Order: sequence, then structure tokens, then C-alpha cells
Amino acid sequence: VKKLINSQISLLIGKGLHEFDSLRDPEVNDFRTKMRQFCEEAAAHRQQLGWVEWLQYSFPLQLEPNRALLVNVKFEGSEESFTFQVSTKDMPLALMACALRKKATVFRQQPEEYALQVNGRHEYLYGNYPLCHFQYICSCLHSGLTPHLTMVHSSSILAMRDEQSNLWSLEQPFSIELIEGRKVNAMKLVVQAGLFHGNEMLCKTVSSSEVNVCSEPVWKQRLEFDISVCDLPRMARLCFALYAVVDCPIAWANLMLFDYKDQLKTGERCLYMWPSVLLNPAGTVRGNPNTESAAALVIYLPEVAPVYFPALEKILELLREILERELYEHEKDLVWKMRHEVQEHFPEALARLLLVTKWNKHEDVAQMLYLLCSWPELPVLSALELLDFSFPDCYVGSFAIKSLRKLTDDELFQYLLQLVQVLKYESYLDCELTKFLLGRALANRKIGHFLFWHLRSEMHVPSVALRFGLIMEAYCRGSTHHMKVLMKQGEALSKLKALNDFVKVSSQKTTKPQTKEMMHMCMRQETYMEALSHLQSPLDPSTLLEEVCVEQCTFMDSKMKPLWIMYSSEEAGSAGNVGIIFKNGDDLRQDMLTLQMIQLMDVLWKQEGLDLRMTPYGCLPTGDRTGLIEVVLHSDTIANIQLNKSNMAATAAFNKDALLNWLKSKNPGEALDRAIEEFTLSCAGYCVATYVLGIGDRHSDNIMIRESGQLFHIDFGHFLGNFRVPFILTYDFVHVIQQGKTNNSEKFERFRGYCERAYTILRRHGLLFLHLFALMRAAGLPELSCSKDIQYLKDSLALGKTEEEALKHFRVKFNEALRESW
Ligand SMILES: CCn1ncc(-c2nc3c(N4CCC(n5c(=O)[nH]c6ncccc65)CC4)ncnc3n2C)c1C
Repeated sequence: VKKLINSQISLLIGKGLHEFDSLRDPEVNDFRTKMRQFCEEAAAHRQQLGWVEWLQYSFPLQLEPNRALLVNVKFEGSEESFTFQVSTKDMPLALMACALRKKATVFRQQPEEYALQVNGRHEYLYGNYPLCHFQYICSCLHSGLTPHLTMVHSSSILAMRDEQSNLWSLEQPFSIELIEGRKVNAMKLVVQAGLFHGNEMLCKTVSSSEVNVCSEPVWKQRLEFDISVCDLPRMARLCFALYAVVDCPIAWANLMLFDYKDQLKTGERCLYMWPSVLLNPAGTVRGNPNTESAAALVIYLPEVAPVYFPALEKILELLREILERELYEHEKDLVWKMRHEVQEHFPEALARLLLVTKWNKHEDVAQMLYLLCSWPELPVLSALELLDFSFPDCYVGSFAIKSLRKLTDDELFQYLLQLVQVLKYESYLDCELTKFLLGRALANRKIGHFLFWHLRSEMHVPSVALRFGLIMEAYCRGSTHHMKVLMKQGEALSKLKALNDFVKVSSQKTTKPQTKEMMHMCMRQETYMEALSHLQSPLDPSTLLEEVCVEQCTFMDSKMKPLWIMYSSEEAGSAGNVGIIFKNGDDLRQDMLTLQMIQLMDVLWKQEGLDLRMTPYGCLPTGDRTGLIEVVLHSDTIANIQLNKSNMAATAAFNKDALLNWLKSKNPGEALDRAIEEFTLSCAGYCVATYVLGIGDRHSDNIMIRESGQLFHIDFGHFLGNFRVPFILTYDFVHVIQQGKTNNSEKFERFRGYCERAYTILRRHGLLFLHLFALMRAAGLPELSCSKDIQYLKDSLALGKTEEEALKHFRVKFNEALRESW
């Protein structure tokens, strides 16, 4: 029971709980206890919520960002069903009323006491929303399906809730002693060091002497820095970089001069260093957990008495506009001088002010903190900038979190990826971000679900394993029922990896149709049939992966042999037919980030009243170079369509005609003008999106098109011009945009109009894209590793330029892409 839950949580996080105890770090012991209570309390509150409020936790409504329609409905106990005529603008209650009246006429004798469960899905229909706003109904429109719903009474819903229950006086120049080592290299060895607050240095870099290349060296040098003990900030960081010289980095190590309880770090410290794959302030402040092979640096932090960092109470007592839109020294002085009026008249310039203050001056810092305490709540966009590595202070961070509490579950969900990456900056295990995320995660099952997998995937990384395992453990104490749902997924993912290795070996000896049959034999085995069937999709907790259709399952013949897994459900009909791509051996983190952005562009466009028919399909990294991808049904690649396949409905003489012929065959009659509008809008957005993000290697094999006419791109392994990518236009698309005519300038200017509208809309939001890409420098993706990668986004959107200049410059780029297009 208790051991079962503990051994289940270890099974789930992929790390033994005992490994946390064996450290004997009281910070860790303190984190597990504080959080467990926090998380446990959230579950207690959650058990007293009303059935409709419970549905908002467990079944978050999936909405869309005069005409009637057919709809099927039924009840829980009985299996008989009925159909109705209802408006797109009608409410769930209106639908539930006719459903109640039809049962009241068949049964022969209160809509507010029912909820419409989508059959064979983890979705419900309720609230003050017109039937059109629901994704499941909006889906039934384009597919022409019959919505099948179950009338679940308030009593039955509460039965599910029940069954799912669980100081300044020290004015000496700061110094430390450098004792001995235990490393390998061959020359002479040196040890640089330095103090930091964020990216900036608190003083100068003090190197040691050139001891010869050969040992477990001994220096025993008192390294005295160019800064006083009184001038050290609460979040002072001390780096170390060991290297050889006659140029060669060997290892790096960082640590906080203060502890988590605010006390200055005393005496003797052994630092287990990480390799290099010169000085790295961004890197984690905890030591390498591979104690055996990891080299080290033993040092002494001199004592000075039990000294603690001053409490708040103590600190509390201690041509202007022209430049406020980096800066000079005479300007830095002006900004700092005027600091009072920046609070009063320019509160949203806080981030700019914090950068001009001297963090190596406890007076400037006390006066800065003093102002910051009485600063007003900034916007969510401004708060995201305050979570940058440049703002390490806790008071700043705690205030940034204060301003992100207003995020909706959907706005939180949009930024969640970046919020998990900021935890990699965090100096102390317990923090407000962790407190926030975890609290929000326990308030919404979809946020908890998605946060979980964001943590769970990076467990194989040593720098975060401890941090993330602890947060996940906490979540499982708070979400005991969801933990089981998540295990079923883990077991499925566990099998998928085993099955995929088989398929990878098999393909090297045998052939594809044999491997395919061999693979299906493995799937039919007892453990695989139970493990891969019946589970909520990791890509979408509302989709249910029920019966795995083994005959339809396969893999693509491409290096990593990605598995193609297909599902079906009797209870859902066609809505229960869903496919997933399991990938292993490649990192999908970049693909998820490229997709997150495309989806954000669709939101910012949709918010300005512009729907460019984008297809931001699910992609979820779940483990070590492991993840799932969502199969977008009723779609095929341009290469598979351009084949110009023999005796198909799209037989064409030339390549240009292949595309449009495919659309005529999938959208006959009046349906084709809708499909070309769909194609034009989606193409505009994907032309703009791939241009802004710089997505190269765009061949017909990785560009797709839906049977509805919507264009979409796949395989986002290379972004930000890291194969300077130009704007791209293919003649085969221009031809379709032009309704299959060599000259339809009428349509072409509408198209060019969408590319111009879209492009400018994103420039107005250029800072959001920059603010979110700035927090991803924590993640460590090969192509999001420096300011030069952020410079691509600044340049592509042209933020330094005005609207007039950027649009004029973009029209030339658009024309240039049109000239190169044959
Ligand atoms: C990063 C990888 N990635 N990202 C998105 C995707 C991806 N591929 C597809 C797809 N495909 C592309 C591959 C096609 N295909 C083929 O031409 N030969 C095949 N053999 C076996 C299976 C599939 C085959 C079938 C249609 N159809 C629908 N959605 C998709 N998504 C999200 C992919 C594959």
C-alpha cells in the first residue's frame, strides 16, 4: 500500500527514492518534506470541489480559438441512443434538455444535473459555450461525423471524484584557499575563478600559478578577489575553471557562496567538476554526481565569527525618455540616478533598471530591493523577461512569479515548456517557480500531465535528474490517481522501445514485409497486447488509445525505423481512430520547440482575427532521445503525391498539375474552392513561419498536405538557418494558389496579402518570441546555444527597424523568392 506507492513512484520517475536519502543533504530532505505537504494539501482541497469544478480539473474543456446539425446522444446504464436537430449556437443544456425529453418519452416519465461525456474519449461537453466552440463538435463539422455523447448524472460524476481520492561589518577583501586536485592532462595546469551575479562579473578573474601538468596537484594559495565580503549579494555565484597551458579546457565547476538557509558557506568544500567542450556562470551550481570518474577541487571558505544574509526588514531600512527605447556608461549613470522616477513613470522598464545597478555594492542593491518591494504588477510579457538568467535575485524572481499568477491554464500551457527550462537556472532546490508550477499542475490534470512528461524526459541528464525526480515525486504525492494513469503510459512506452529495437535489428538481416510480419507477431504477444492497449495518449490526455490495430501498424524505412502505431475504438467510432509515431535514437526537443512556436504564431494570428489554417500536430519528448509524434490523418506528403501514381484519381501529365489533381480527387465539385482557400492560407502561414524560424531542408518528402487542402511541414530537426535561409515559394504551390492557371494575379495578391499581414503581426510580438527563446538557452539544444541564434530571430523579424522599413524590406524578399521560383 505505502511501499507499493513508493516503489510505484520510483518505477514512474525512473529513479529510486532511496537515492535521495543516501545523499544526506538536508536541502533535499527539506525539499521532499515542504513540497509533499504543499502537494498533499492541494489534493485535499481538490476532493471537496463540486462535480462541475471537478470536471474542470480532470476534464479541461477543449474549446476552439445560423445553421442546424444532427447529433447522437445516450445514457450511462442503458445502451439505446437517439438523434436531434440542434443549432451550432445552441448550448449543452439545450441539447441535454431534448435528450432528457426523449428519455422522458421512451421511459415515459433536470438538465442542470447532467454532463455530456464524449463516447470513447476523455472529454466532456458543458458550460456557457455554443456547441460550435467545442473541438469535438467543430471536428464533426469538417469530417461530417455524428457526435456520440453520454448523459452522466451529477451522482455518477461525484462517485468518480470519491474513487480517485488519495554582513556589512565584514569589510575584508573576499578570499578562498586553493588546496589540491585529482585530474588527468598533458605543459602546465592553472585554475581561474571569478564572482558573478547573473551573466555579469561581480569583480575581476583571479588565476592561480602554472603548476606542472602531472598529478593530483597541490597549490595551497590564498586567492583574494577584488571585492569585499560586505559587497557579496545573497545570490553570489563562485565559478572555477581548471585548464592546461604552454590552450585547453579540462573541467568547470560552480557553487553558491551562500546556502539555501541564507548563511554564508563556511569552510572546507570538495567540488566534483563537469567536463569542458572557459568560465561558465550559466552551468549548474551542484557538483557532478559521478563521484568516481569526476575530477575535483578541494578549497577552504574562511570563517569570520555564524553569519546570515540580512533579512528583508534590515535591507528595507538601508533627455530621460530618449534613451529608454544595452547602453553607454554616461547613460547607465543617468538611468541609475533617476531610479525613483523609473518606478513611478516607467514601471515596465524594471528589467532595464536592474541591469544598470551595481550588484557588487550592497547599498545600490539595498536601494534597488527597496524600490522593487513597492513596484506595481507588470504584464505577463514583462514578467517572462524577469525570469532570464540575468536576473538571479530571489526578490526579483518572487516578483516575476507574482505577475505570472494571472496566466490562464491555456496561457500557462503555452509557456510551460520555457518555465520548465528556467528551473535549470535555479540556484536552490526549493523556489517560487517550482512552488507555482507544481501548484498549477495539481489544479489542472492536463498541466500536471504535460509538466510531468517535461520533467520525466530529461531524467537521463545528470545535472537535472535530482531536481526533476524530486518535483515529480512531489507531484505523485499530490496526484496519486493520475500516477497510475501515467504508469500505464510508461509501460506502453517501455514496450514500444523493446519492439522498436527488434524492428531495427530485424531490418538489417531480413526484408521489410518480413520484419513487418515479425513486428506484428511481437505485438500480438500477451504483454504487448495489454501494454499497448487502453491508455490516454501522452500527446493528448483527452485522446484515448484503445484497441491497437496490429495489421495497420508498421515503421518507416529511415535510419531510426520510427514505428507507425494505429488505434481504433468501438465506443468512439471514427473519432477513436488515431495514429502515433514512436521515435527513438533522435532528440525531438527541437521539433517540439519549432511546433510550439508555429502554434504560438497561429494564436497571435487568430487573436488579430486571422485564421491561416495551421496544423500544429502533437510532438512529445518522453525519454533519452525518445518521444511520440501525432499522425495527422487524411494527409500525405508532396513526394508521395508528386509520384504521379499510376491509375490513381490524380493522373497528371506534368508535375505542376499533380498537386491540384490530388485536391480535385479529394475535394470534388464546389468543395475545391474551399480546399484552395485552405491551401492558400496555410501556405502563407507556413511560408512566414518557416521564414521567421529559418527552417531549411524543405523537400517534398517533409512537406505535407491535408485532404482538406491544408499545407503543413514536418521534421523540424534543423532551425534558425543551421542546416541564413531566404523566403521560399514553390511553383507547384503558386499554381494551386492560382486555381491551376498560369495567370491569376487576383488570387496571388490576396495570397501575398496574407503573407504580409501574418509577417507584420509577428513583428509586433517580436519580444514574446525573443523572451521565450531567451529562456530556452537553459535547455542546451545544439542550435539554441548563444546570442547569435537569438540574433537570427531579431534579424528575420527586423525588430531594430520600424514597420515601414521591415514591410518594405519583406516585399523585396517576397519578390526575390517569386523570381527564383522558375
Ligand atoms: C520527425 C518525424 N515526423 N514528424 C512528423 C511526421 C509525420 N509524418 C506523417 C504522415 N506521413 C508521412 C510519412 C508517410 N510514409 C511514407 O511515405 N512511407 C511510409 N512508411 C511507413 C510509415 C509512413 C510512411 C506517411 C504519411 N502522415 C501524417 N502525419 C504525419 N506526421 C505528423 C514524421 C514522420
